[PDB]
Amino acid sequence: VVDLNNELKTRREKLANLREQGIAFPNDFRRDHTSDQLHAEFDGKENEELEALNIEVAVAGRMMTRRIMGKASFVTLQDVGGRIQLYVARDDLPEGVYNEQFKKWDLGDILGAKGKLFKTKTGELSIHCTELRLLTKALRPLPDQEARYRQRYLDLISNDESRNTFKVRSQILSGIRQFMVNRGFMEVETPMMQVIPAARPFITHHNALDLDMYLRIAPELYLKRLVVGGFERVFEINRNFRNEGISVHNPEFTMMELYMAYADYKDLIELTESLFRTLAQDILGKTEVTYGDVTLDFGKPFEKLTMREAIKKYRPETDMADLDNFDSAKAIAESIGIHVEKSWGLGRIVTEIFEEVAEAHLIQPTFITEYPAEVSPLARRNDVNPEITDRFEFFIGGREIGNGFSELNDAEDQAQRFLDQVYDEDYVTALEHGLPPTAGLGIGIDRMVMLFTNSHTIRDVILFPAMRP
Amino acid sequence: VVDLNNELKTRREKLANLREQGIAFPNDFRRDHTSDQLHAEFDGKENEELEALNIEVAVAGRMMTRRIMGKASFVTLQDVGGRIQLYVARDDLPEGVYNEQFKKWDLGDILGAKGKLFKTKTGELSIHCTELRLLTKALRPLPDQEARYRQRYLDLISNDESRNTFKVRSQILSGIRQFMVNRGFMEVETPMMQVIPAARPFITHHNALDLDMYLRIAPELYLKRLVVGGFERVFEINRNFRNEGISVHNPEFTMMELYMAYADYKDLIELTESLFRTLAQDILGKTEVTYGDVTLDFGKPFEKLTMREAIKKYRPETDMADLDNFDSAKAIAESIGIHVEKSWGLGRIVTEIFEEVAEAHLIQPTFITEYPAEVSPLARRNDVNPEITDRFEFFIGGREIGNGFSELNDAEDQAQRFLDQVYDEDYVTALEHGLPPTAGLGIGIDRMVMLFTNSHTIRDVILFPAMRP
Repeated sequence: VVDLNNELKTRREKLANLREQGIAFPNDFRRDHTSDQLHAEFDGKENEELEALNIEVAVAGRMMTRRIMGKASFVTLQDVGGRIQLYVARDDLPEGVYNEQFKKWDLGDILGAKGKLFKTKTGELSIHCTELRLLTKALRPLPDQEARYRQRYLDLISNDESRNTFKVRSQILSGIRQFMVNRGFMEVETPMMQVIPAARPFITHHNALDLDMYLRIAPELYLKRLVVGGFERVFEINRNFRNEGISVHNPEFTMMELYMAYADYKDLIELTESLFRTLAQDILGKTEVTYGDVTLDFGKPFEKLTMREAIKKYRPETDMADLDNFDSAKAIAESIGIHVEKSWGLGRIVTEIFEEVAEAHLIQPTFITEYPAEVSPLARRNDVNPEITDRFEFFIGGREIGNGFSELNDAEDQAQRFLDQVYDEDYVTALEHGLPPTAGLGIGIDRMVMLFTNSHTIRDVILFPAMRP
Repeated sequence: VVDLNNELKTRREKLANLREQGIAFPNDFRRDHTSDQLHAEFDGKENEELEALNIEVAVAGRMMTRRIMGKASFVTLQDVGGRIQLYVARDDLPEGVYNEQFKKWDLGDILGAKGKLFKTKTGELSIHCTELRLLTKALRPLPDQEARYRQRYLDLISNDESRNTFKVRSQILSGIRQFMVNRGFMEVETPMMQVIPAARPFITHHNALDLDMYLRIAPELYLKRLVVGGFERVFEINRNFRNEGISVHNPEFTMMELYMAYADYKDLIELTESLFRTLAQDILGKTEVTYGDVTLDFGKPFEKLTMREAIKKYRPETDMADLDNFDSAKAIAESIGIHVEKSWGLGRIVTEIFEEVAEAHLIQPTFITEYPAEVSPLARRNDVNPEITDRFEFFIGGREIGNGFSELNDAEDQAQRFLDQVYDEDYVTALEHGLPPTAGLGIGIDRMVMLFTNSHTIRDVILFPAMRP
């Protein structure tokens, strides 16, 4: 509506005026109370004690609602911790400000107010203002559902949903850090640019060294070098980059890899559990957490299932014996509607079948273990049965939330596998110097946040998701 | 020496053997004590109580020193928390392991040992081993001063200096986080890739959006959008990228920008103080900290000086009146050996003079304030005297450690300045929606770490500095 176009005319003019009058953008006002502080400490006292205590306060915020009742007014201010009602009254206020100023201010303006606190007829706490003034002139007025992403600030002003999501995103991160730190872990910062990296790479170039670098897709190898070097309990929460498309998938998401010496994946499985269950318990309180059509329960121990067990559980009609023989597995793959490429060996047919049949039903928090060697990266072969490897994938809401291994510290085998998929020479060399047996944890922070704040898209948890120009 | 080349022959063979015998890389051994734990809880008990308490322990680590006294041996193991002595004795140990195994292991091998703890003749705590075994075979032997950077793991194994530096680097970071969090701050994660950025840019390309992105040199603008949006106290400790050369200057260093609404640079100056003084106090204990030829004192309040004051203090012969007039300042610049380029106006000549004359002598922790408008970025002009701006630079050891402003929240002025140095349209738009008066803090984490661990080069504080290929 062209309504807003006049708003730009008026407000822009009002400011050219403020420049004539004084400092247009004063930075000298200092508050001392935020809505929530006031609420949590005064919300339960009737007028009486307020009248006695005579507690005067100072607040600052943005002007959301203004009800001009002639010579008295009710304005509601919004700061970082919520909303507080202000009683603006011409005679209690300095002379000439209520009419020649307050009334010429707009909604959206950043104001400061000092006065005695009380409560009105309808029951809301308010501040009888003996002082009130404009701090910043809002040149523009207050605010598909993608604009909510293009100008997150506008979003954070409007939606309490978002401001709560993000406020909690932080609460979670610092939560993870301290939980790990309690268990003798040390966070570390490794390179973001490597010279050697299954995903696409953000390739860049260094000027003063004419050498093409890569944005990390994971800090796995650098972290293990630290274990070799002796830091036996380290982790790193930070950005990883995957050069693909933005699936409302984000080009740069936050991951947490952590490593622990003298332990195996099972020990991480148990750590992962206690992590999710302590964060939900301290940050959200309820052990069951509503998430869309479903309710997630971190109260009861997570489900533990091998990939073999999973397939049988969700495709009950599978005569398992068929999976132990290539041809019967090929036919079990096809009859479920699976395009069996020529290269695929028993291990991939089966894992693929798991993906089709049971991955999506893993709604409750669940660990799937024993993945075939084939479909495995630098996966540590199981001693008793080398057909499978010592790794687990963590699942919540049908999504991959976690990862975990018993790290392959067998240099010669590692090396063979690098050449296998074609190679960090220095890594192998590091292994050759000796990496203690170690377990590695992998966690997608973003998805964990979604499953804790109820968000149902990654964009709802990244303050500035990449937008298509 | 070709000595090491045989080591590769022997050790590599020994392993081909271990494969014949069993699991070459067992991941089933579990310890339960680390050197330091043992030390800090047993270092002060004479043999007697050990003999009574009969405390049995389990440790794992790397084999540093082995003294083979025929049928008894003294091995010193190195884990994450230090060194513990082990008493390996053939008869107390299982049959056939002391001779057919222990003696065939090399230094550098990762071992596990279980036994009762005691103390020897020379006074060191030790573990009489009833169990001992090889966990990982060190295929390669134990370790200019740049190799210390090329294979940091080797470095961390050898130098206790480094292992202490880094252990503390962490201690500092988490220290900063909690200090800020105590003062109602919320950490946040903003983009690493922007479409628009005085330094050189790491330019990359996105595939699925044929648009060239830039690695951030600072998250300033994204952080302020959050203040506009209402997060009035936020900060972000993370990587920034400057595409220049690696001056033993690192292509990717860690920075901390934080913003606080309803406050000015002076409030940050005081925050910066309490930050450095509380971290040094809790993390290092001593309020004075030795650093090279000099002793840094965080005990006595930092020095506060304007750029004007600084110049007079270190170039006492400057008749200040000369700086208030271009020509006398041009001549004062030249006679100090300064190449006055044709574009330079009074403001830059002077600031430049400060750089030459007094920056390097700022050894004790010092704040320099009131920088000319000219040499200033999007700097908020001072109301009383607009010739200067409301910003400060923090200095320690002659280095720029900090930064601080009273943020320019004047959209029209901001915009003028973007076009001035040529421009984020959306930023200005954000400002137009209203940014409360706010103060911004800038800190180079790496340098702060150097000045806390005694390190004298950035490479000494970055686990994997960029190396020239």
